[PDB]
Amino acid sequence: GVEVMIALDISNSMLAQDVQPSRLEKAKRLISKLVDGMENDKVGMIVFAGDAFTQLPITSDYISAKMFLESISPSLIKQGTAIGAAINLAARSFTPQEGVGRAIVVITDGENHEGGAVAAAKSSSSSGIQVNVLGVGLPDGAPIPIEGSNDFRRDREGNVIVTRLNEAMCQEIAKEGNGIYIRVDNSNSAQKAINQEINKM
Ligand SMILES: [Ca+2]
Repeated sequence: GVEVMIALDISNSMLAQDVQPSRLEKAKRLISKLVDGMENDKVGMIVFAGDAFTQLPITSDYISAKMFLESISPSLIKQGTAIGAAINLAARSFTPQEGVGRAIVVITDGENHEGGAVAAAKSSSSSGIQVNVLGVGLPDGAPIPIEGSNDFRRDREGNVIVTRLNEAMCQEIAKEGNGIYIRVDNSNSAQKAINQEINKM
């Protein structure tokens, strides 16, 4: 068995709907598939935007993990995007259990704002903790819809924000984390590939 810490981006850009039904909802279904495909592993979950928090400590209760997905609330996280902080928190969140594989799975559009994500991945992998990245979204660009509104999120100048999958950043994080990068399209297929990479730990 391997210990797997999910780090899920719940920042505002994840509400973009360039992938159906949104980046966040696609990510939630991927996590659900991922845990339903576990047998011997343990799983935990961190959510992050401007800061990172552990919702679910590492556990054998896969079903509990699925339940946390239903209550995810981007309305209730500091705003922003802090992948490095999430990796750092994840790296310190595994059990001391002797000789067990440890893997971090970051799920994000990679629109990182802060620096240090690559350095965090390097630190993690140096210590033996693999960092994988599942990129959700498209590189083209989509706006961010506001629930109960016909409008989209705007910047300080009043223009519509366009958010894009930052593939280069996600790929570099996975590389330095000794892990894999997958651009998520078929969530069931992405799930198999990540389980396949994890099952070498
Ligand atoms: Ca973001």
